[PDB]
Amino acid sequence: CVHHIKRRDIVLKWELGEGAFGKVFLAECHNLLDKMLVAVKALKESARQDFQREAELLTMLQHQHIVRFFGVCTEGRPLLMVFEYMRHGDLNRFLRSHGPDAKLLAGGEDVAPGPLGLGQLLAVASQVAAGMVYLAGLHFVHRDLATRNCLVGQGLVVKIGDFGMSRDIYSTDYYRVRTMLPIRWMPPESILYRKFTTESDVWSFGVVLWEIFTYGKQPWYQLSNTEAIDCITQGRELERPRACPPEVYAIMRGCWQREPQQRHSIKDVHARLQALAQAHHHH
Ligand SMILES: O=C(O)c1cc2c(-c3cccc4ccccc34)nccc2n1Cc1noc(-c2ccccc2)n1
Ligand SMILES: [Cl-]
Repeated sequence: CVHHIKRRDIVLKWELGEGAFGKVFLAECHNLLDKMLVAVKALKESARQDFQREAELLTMLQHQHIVRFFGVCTEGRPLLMVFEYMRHGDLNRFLRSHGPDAKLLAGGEDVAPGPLGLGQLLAVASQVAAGMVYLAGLHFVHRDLATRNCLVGQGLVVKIGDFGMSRDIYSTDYYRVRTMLPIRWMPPESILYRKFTTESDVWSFGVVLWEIFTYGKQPWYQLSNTEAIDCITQGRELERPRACPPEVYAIMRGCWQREPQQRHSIKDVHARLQALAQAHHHH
């Protein structure tokens, strides 16, 4: 069911990054019905089994807020996976680039440098929630939802992926125990017993909300991985960000209920973020 692309149509431009399993390139692609920019993942490695499984999954996950997969290229080696190109890169760097120090960090020609406002922060939040509502419905558990696993494209379009580049670029966001876990986004049951569910993803979503309203700060930045593990298991909650309205904090607190069945459903979270976004559109 996977779509196939001819290797002659893929025109490599430059390596964007390197994951453990592959290399990512910025490329030019002809006929995706004509010089369209794409993100091509080239497989390093048996693994031909994993490549097929992933390609079939990516072929099935099609949504407005899920990074677009356009197909594979089995004609030769390396094996290629073609995805849409999102100009603004990962959402953590984007938030960091459009925060309190945006004027200092901006290039001469950059358009209206300055922090993103409430409406924008809410527009990003609502779109991430929408992509998570889709996954929940398909009984799909992300496991690594964080701003680094989100992409931004022109016109503040925000989409969810799961990147191997994110594990490299943001290696500090993972803890070894070899399985690298994103402990700072995980609820206690996941840290304690590796219990990943839609309810652990809604917890991660609350942590993602905190990242949006702190403009990219690391959850528990003041703490070491072991101090963060004990804070999370003890039941400590992330302090309200200064840029965070109280009602948005109530949403986070909904996502962080100690018991997984007590946590707010992603649909309710989405409906509320959309309601707030809608109430600030003209003001
Ligand atoms: O390292 C990778 O695996 C990778 C990087 C990609 C980028 C990227 C481009 C420019 C700058 C970046 C900086 C930070 C992170 C990402 C980028 N853009 C697109 C795809 C990218 N992939 C392949 C991929 N692996 O899983 C997915 C995927 C998609 C849809 C649903 C679920 C999962 N896509
Ligand atoms: Cl509050």
